[PDB]
Amino acid sequence: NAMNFNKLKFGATIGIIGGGQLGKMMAQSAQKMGYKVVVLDPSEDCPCRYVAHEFIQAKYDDEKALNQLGQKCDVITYEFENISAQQLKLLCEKYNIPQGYQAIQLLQDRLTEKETLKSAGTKVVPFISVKESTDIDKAIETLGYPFIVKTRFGGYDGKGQVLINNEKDLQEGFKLIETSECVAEKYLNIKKEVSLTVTRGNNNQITFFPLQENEHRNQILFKTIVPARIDKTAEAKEQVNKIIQSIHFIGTFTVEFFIDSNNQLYVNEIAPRPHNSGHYSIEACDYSQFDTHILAVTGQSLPNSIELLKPAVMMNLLGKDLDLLENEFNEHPEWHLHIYGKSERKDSRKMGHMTVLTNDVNQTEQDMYAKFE
Amino acid sequence: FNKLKFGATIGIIGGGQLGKMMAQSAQKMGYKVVVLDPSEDCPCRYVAHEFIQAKYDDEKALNQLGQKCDVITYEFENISAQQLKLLCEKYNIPQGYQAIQLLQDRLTEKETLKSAGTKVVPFISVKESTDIDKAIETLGYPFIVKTRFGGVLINNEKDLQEGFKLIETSECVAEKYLNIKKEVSLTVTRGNNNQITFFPLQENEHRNQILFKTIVPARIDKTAEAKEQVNKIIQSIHFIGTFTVEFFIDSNNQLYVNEIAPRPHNSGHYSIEACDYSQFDTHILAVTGQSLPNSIELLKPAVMMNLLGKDLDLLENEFNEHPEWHLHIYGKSERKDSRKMGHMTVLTNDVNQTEQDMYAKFEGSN
Ligand SMILES: Nc1ncnc2c1ncn2[C@@H]1O[C@H](COP(=O)(O)OP(=O)(O)O)[C@@H](O)[C@H]1O
Ligand SMILES: Nc1ncnc2c1ncn2[C@@H]1O[C@H](COP(=O)(O)OP(=O)(O)O)[C@@H](O)[C@H]1O
Ligand SMILES: [Mg+2]
Ligand SMILES: [Mg+2]
Repeated sequence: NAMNFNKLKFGATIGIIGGGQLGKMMAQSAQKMGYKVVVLDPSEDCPCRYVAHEFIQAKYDDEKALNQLGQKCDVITYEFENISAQQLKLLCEKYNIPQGYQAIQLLQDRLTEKETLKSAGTKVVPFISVKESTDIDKAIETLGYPFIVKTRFGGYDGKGQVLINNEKDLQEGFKLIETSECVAEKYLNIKKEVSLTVTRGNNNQITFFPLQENEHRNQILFKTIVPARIDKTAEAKEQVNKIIQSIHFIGTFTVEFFIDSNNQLYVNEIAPRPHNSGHYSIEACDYSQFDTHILAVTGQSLPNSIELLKPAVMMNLLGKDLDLLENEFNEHPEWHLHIYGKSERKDSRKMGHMTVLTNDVNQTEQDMYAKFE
Repeated sequence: FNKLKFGATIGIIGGGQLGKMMAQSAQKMGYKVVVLDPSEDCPCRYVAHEFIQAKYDDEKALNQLGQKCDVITYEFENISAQQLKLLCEKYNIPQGYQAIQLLQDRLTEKETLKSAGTKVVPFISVKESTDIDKAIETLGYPFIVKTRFGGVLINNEKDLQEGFKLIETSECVAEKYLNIKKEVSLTVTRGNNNQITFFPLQENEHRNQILFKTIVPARIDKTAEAKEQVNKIIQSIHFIGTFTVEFFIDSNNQLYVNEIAPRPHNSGHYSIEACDYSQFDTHILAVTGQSLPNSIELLKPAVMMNLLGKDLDLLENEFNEHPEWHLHIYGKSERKDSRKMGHMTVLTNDVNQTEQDMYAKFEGSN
């Protein structure tokens, strides 16, 4: 893992593994700054396809295609934790990927993620591994009711989790563990969730975006408010500083946190990428999480601080939100609508987002509650 | 007037940096983009769903663009008035032809600006050799003689011959040479239903006739007067989308309309980082029939510098050290000393200090 790495000048080519909306927004920043973009994704309808100079259609495990990507690019970054750590290690060894493979390897798997966090001395939710039927006996013992079982590999947006309140829930849990190795952790009484988006670049440079406050609905990110209405910035940074001694990050990554009914901070999970809770920074900050991602990865200097120019309330737009709202869009320029361009609408698929700049966050928050039902 | 929803297709005539920045907003907002341009190296090419490579006069390519698109816009004055008129009548082109047509002819520009009641620089037509006489009577020294079509100072007697030489086969328009204290521009967007939204007044400095520096907020208080002029212009000339009016302020503080661009303009690029909406975001809204915001907010003051080829030659090796320059590099492959290759927008809480830093920084390139 190089502390110092290639400084790439405009005109160089950036490779992106993954063409979802995160890749798309990375590629829009990259093209604005004068970098060329090659993007790799299995789907020919991927949102990033028409903001790339070149599109390589292939699966994320496809070694020939990943090598072709490396042959075309001066730096390679990734948009989602999809890829196998083993494939990515091979690629880091042959091409320029300052992000390395450690972040991905370790954060792919919930157990390894939890272990690392505890071992870095961060405040983690008490946790235990459960791959078998009997290991749940240990979880009832070692954590107590309530507690929650999560798949350790597949999970995104609330999927692959079973909340276990009483023993009349164990039935639904066994049904998940019989199909996938899992982890269990205490179910907390959470009053707020926050996250801290960060960028790390050349020669140990680091920058922090404003702390963001996150409400979920059906375990999917629903609403992000910035600045977070609870003061946890300093404690959040302390945890990041611990995390950074144990896992190599370059470019943007995001740490999600829980705060107790008793105002206690725990690290929940880390995304080694730009993150849904950072999208607001496009309109609200003097740099977005994608701008700094490109700066970092191409080995440029990072700004020392990020300014929030105006506070903001960002709403995700799932397919069902479009069903409800799309006919109102045209009368609401203050929604700053982002529509990713995905061709197949589904009720829970993230189809876009909206960012409402506001001087009165609490009011705007009300406005949005009424709007989303 | 077609109100278009995300998933509709927007055609852009011209694929330079202006069309590129339109396409990026369009794609951000979920519109598809088709771009037409004669160069395969055009900067807009790889932010478009489709690319049509053709001259702006190629009637069949234009028809192909029309057939593929739900609305068409132009990024620049690249197409002829009569040809655009035909296109406007067959396809959905909200910007119309009226503004383009008027502007390809300095005398009718001048005369309809005068008809409209705006403060235009006093001018006269110089058709014949005998007319310069009529000019030196009404305007006097100094005045300047410009070609009526397409697109030559006269201080005294000695420049007279050089001017008689242009009037000789090439009909002209003559105008007072003012002593210019400041230049400013007002970028505006006009949408469906008479909605009109103003960007912060911009103060512009040119060097060698190319835009050099734009400062916002303009350091001369002419907002209200500039707005009054735009409101008058809007009565005689049809705009939809973003357009820009450039003004002169003379040494006695008199405001004059200089020229109009019926499209996003170089002096508005700072709005990408400095305002809540950019001039490209509001152009896409206007053109697709969406509501416009009622005001544009300046979130932080900005000094924007153009990056010509000679400025890249000077400065490119220090870009890495200055994230606070917010570099845009258009991606044109052939660098030329005077060609616009990019720009930089410096957000700042002290424009005067930043302006001095920029003068020092750009000094080695002129
Ligand atoms: N231990 C817990 N206690 C209380 N709520 C939790 C806990 N773990 C998860 N949740 C709720 O579920 C949401 C999603 O959990 P997470 O592990 O981040 O899943 P994913 O990776 O799929 O987003 C969290 O934002 C939180 O609101
Ligand atoms: N009356 C005038 N007094 C002084 N300069 C003038 C006058 N009229 C035109 N000019 C010159 O011509 C230029 C305006 O036309 P042009 O450069 O084509 O448009 P733009 O304002 O976009 O640069 C100015 O740079 C100015 O030097
Ligand atoms: Mg989560
Ligand atoms: Mg000028």
